[PDB]
Amino acid sequence: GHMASMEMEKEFEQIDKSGSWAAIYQDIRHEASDFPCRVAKLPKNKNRNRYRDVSPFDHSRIKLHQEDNDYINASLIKMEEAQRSYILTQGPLPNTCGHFWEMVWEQKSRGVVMLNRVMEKGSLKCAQYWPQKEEKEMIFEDTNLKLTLISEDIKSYYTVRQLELENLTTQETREILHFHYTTWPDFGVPESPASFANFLFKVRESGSLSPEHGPVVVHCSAGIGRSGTFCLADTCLLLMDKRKDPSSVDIKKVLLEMRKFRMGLIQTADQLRFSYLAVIEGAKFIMGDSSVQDQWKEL
Ligand SMILES: O=C(O)C(=O)Nc1sc2c(c1C(=O)O)CCNC2
Ligand SMILES: [Cl-]
Ligand SMILES: [Cl-]
Ligand SMILES: [Cl-]
Ligand SMILES: [Cl-]
Repeated sequence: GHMASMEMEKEFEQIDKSGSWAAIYQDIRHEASDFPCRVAKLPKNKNRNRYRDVSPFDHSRIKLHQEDNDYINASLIKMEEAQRSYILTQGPLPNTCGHFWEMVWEQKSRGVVMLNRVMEKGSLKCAQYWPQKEEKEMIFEDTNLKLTLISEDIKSYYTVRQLELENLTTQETREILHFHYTTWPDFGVPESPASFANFLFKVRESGSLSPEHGPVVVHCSAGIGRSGTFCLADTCLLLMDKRKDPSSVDIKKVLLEMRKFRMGLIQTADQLRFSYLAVIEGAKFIMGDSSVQDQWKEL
C-alpha cells in the first residue's frame, strides 16, 4: 500500500545517494545464518552438487521420496508472515534431471521458475532438462517420468511453456508451467526492473505461487543469486500489502530471514539494489499508478 511504498522509496534513496549498497550487502553476509549441510557433503552426494560452495542446510533441504538416496540440492524457503513457500534449487545436472522432476512431482509443484540460460559466458550453467520440441519428448528412466512440451509463448523478456509431466508408474499426468526469464544479462542486473516485476506477476497470475499447489520451484545456476532475487521481491511485495501501520518492509530483515533457509541468497550488492527497484516498480503497478502505465504497455 501507499505507506509501505513511501517508506521503501525513501529507504532506497537514502542508501543510493550515500552509496551504501556494498556495506549493507557485506553486513548481510556477515550476519547471515550458518547451519550444517552434512547430508549435502557426504561423499556419495558429490556428483549431485553443481558447486562445492553451494549446499542446502540439513534442516530445510528437500528430500526425494527415495529409499536409496533422498538427496537433491534444493531447499524449502518457508515465509511464515508472508504465507509463501518456495523451493530453491541449483540448475539440474546431466545426472540429476530425473531427480529434479521427481521433486516437482512429489512436492506437487505447479510452476518452475528459471532465471538463467542453459549456456552463459561460454559455459554450461544448467542441463537442458525440458524438451525444446513438441515431437521430441523426454523420458527420465531412473525416476519413471515422461515430460512433453505442449506449447510455449515467447515474449521479449521471458518465455512461458506449458509442459505435461506424466508419472509412468501410475499414468497420472500434470500440467507444469515453465516460467523462463531469458534476458538476464551475462554481467550485472537487468536494465528493466519493470520487466522482472512483470515476469513475477505472470508467475503469480498462473496460480503457481498459491497455497492450493505445492511450492513453486525456482532456480538459476546455483539457486541462490538470481533465485534469491526472485523470491525476495515476491515476499517483500506481499508484506507491503498486509501490514498495518507501521506498514514498512525491511528488505534486509526479509533477506536475512530467507537466508535461514538457504545460504548465499542474493550474490551481489547490485542484485540487492535491483531487488529494491523491482519491488518499488511492482508496487507502483499494483497500486494503479499512472506514471508506470506507459513503459509497462510495451511489456
Ligand atoms: O545463477 C546465479 O544467479 C547464481 O547464484 N550463480 C552462482 S552462485 C555461485 C556460483 C554461481 C555460478 O553460476 O557459477 C559459483 C561458485 N560460487 C557460488
Ligand atoms: Cl557417503
Ligand atoms: Cl536457455
Ligand atoms: Cl520487515
Ligand atoms: Cl553470500
